[PDB]
Amino acid sequence: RAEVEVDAKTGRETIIVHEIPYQVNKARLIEKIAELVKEKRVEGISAL
DNA sequence: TTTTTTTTTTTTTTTTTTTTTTTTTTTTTTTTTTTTTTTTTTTTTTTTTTTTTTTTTTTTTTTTTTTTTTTTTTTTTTTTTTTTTTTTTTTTTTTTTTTTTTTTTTTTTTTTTTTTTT
Repeated sequence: RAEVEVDAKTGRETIIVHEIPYQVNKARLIEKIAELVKEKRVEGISAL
């Protein structure tokens, strides 16, 4: 369960993951996202 | 009772190999330096009515040099073949899940002994 929050003051967008699937480790999920960002397999991510 | 044959581990130290300490080259990483975006206000630029004298298009006619034109022979175009690259099925390998089998390490505290350095 995630939403693309859109700022009102500026046009920048931030994705917020409210919930996570079952039997998924959050630390490994964040590490995998960081690995994809470093390898440029997923584009558009600014921060994490 | 004396004397004779044979067997191996040691005096071994040297040759071969292995193990363990080393430091050149392409791939990371922190720094400074240059591209981007948002506000203030500011003289400055720029949008929109009115008048005006202008200078280019439309009555009409003229020609000549680009539009007609036909035809020879080139030469770009197309065909077949083969190589190089791109891209996707296929396979392999690895990781995570939850109950099982196995293990392995770092320090305090005192007192006494080995074990090196001066």
